Amino acid sequence: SGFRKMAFPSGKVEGCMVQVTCGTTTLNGLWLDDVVYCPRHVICPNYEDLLIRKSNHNFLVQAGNVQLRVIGHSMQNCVLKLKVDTANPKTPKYKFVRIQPGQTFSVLACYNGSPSGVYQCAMRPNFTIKGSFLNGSCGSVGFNIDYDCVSFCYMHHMELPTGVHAGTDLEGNFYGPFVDRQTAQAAGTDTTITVNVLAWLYAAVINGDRWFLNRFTTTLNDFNLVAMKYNYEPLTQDHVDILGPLSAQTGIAVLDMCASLKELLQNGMNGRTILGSALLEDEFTPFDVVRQCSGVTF
Amino acid sequence: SGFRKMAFPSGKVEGCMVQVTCGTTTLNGLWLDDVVYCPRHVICTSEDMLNPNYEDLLIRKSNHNFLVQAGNVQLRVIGHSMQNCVLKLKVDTANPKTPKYKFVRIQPGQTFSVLACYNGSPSGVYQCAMRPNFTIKGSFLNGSCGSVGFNIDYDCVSFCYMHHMELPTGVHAGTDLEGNFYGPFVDRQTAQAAGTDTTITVNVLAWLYAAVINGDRWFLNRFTTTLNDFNLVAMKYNYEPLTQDHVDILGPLSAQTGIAVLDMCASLKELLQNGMNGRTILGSALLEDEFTPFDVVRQCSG
Ligand SMILES: COC(=O)NC[C@@]1(C(=O)Nc2cncc3ccccc23)CCOc2ccc(Cl)cc21
Ligand SMILES: [Cl-]
Repeated sequence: SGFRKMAFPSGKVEGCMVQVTCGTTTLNGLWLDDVVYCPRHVICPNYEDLLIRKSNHNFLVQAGNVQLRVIGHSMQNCVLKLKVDTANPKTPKYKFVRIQPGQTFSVLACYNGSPSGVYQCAMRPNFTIKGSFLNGSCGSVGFNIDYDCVSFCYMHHMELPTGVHAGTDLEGNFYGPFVDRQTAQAAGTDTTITVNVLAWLYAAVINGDRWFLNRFTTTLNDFNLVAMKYNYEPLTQDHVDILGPLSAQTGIAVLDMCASLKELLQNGMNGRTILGSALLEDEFTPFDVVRQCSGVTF
Repeated sequence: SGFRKMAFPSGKVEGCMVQVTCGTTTLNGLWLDDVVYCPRHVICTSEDMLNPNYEDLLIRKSNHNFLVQAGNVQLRVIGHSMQNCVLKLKVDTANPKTPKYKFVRIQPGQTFSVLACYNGSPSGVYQCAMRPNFTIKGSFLNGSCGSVGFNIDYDCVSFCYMHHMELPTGVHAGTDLEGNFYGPFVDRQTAQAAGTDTTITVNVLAWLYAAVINGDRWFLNRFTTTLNDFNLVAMKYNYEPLTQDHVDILGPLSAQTGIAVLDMCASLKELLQNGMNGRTILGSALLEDEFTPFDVVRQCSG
């Protein structure tokens, strides 16, 4: 029993964190095989003009108490790739994956190439992450683990004026309409990840929290008319299919659980909580719920 | 900016997780130097958990009865001893991944990271607190026994908890790494119940200062309070008494924000009275009590 916001074990990623310094800027890098990946703003904007003026020895790369020698450099979108002479012996099995809004991942927050904390978070529908970052956290990475393969999905680049964060995938493509430049940027209006709230309601049922259940059902269209009114993302037939296993395990049809969600949105919780929370949690996917309520290991 | 429930990076602990099997029971062990630490109930069977005599069950065991697996490698057990509710298996190989470590016993209200494991394999990491009733609100399934709680100060891992059991309310009970249980619990399946739980007041105050540091002041008021009047009010909402030690511990956060501890206490009294009125504090509609004053300073400053 119990339901916590759980992150993946960070060990395979800790063995890849390095410190990258260029001039007066110090941030974090990801050392995989013989390449160090980091935000291109470390050179700071005409990046392939600021970069032309740089030589290999301008980039100081530190892996623990060891200096790595930079033997090459190239830019891919908003990521700088520093070719180093030494392949990382702790390089895990890995892939670079681009995630969709609503998908969750673990973040290993780092300062000076040293990991300080690990937390779980979700890519918001407005493409920002509600992270916990300070100056020097740039280059910190987001990831998932499947069996023994680390899927790198995020690299931190900046904080927006509302305190939320913006970054890229590991190929340097930003999530959202953001640019790596000090300019007037703002996160768009955010919405609640409906499929994730439903998954968390199934996790509550599995944990013996059933007060919100009711005898009612609803249509997908009727539910989306209500959900669009409460700034909730539309629920697609794909989400309904993804929730199938949890529906079969608990005996509560997905549209049966949607009628619970509609009543919670129109009437509130009335002094009651669900899994120790007075708000509807949207940062657990259906897969996160199945993984935690079955104990999958890595 | 931002305030998350943050766990310590688990890598230094992952490299210590092993699988311990004795008979038909399989659970997790912590391999540090040439010793594997695990719950002593790994020697118990079906009609054993009500009233086990661990000294009697252990005297019948030989070193080769304990199967220890580190990854795809079998470790050879060359000795065994019991220290309180922990079994210590001496092995023939020192763990080359042994980090710098200490065994520390924590007090209620202290937080720590848990690396949840099954079959010596880590599955997840989460942050939690030792409740005032000495239980932890963890996320554990059957086979997670032997999973550990820890903190990391610079490069030293402080092991503070080992998981042993789930109580009937879904909460968890365990020991420190010397096998002394936290709370009035025993490693027996006899009828046991967690005492009435309370809110960790010093932690709620620390989290209110974290909200001020991140720019939120909506909950402050022009009032102050005496420590005694605050405690008379706090007890009525099932909050732990706030001691002078707690007031001294909050000193740095009070100095940083310019809000005296007893002024913040007056604001907490008002929140308890009014509720949040559709608002949140740091993305939460409930008062958070699983961040210590030390966690707040670490996450907001470094
Ligand atoms: C050989 O005996 C065991 O292995 N006993 C484990 C056991 C226990 O609580 N295991 C579990 C621990 N944590 C989460 C759990 C989630 C669901 C189910 C079991 C869980 C079994 C039940 O009663 C006792 C009594 C005392 C003690 Cl110290 C341990 C236990
Ligand atoms: Cl302590």
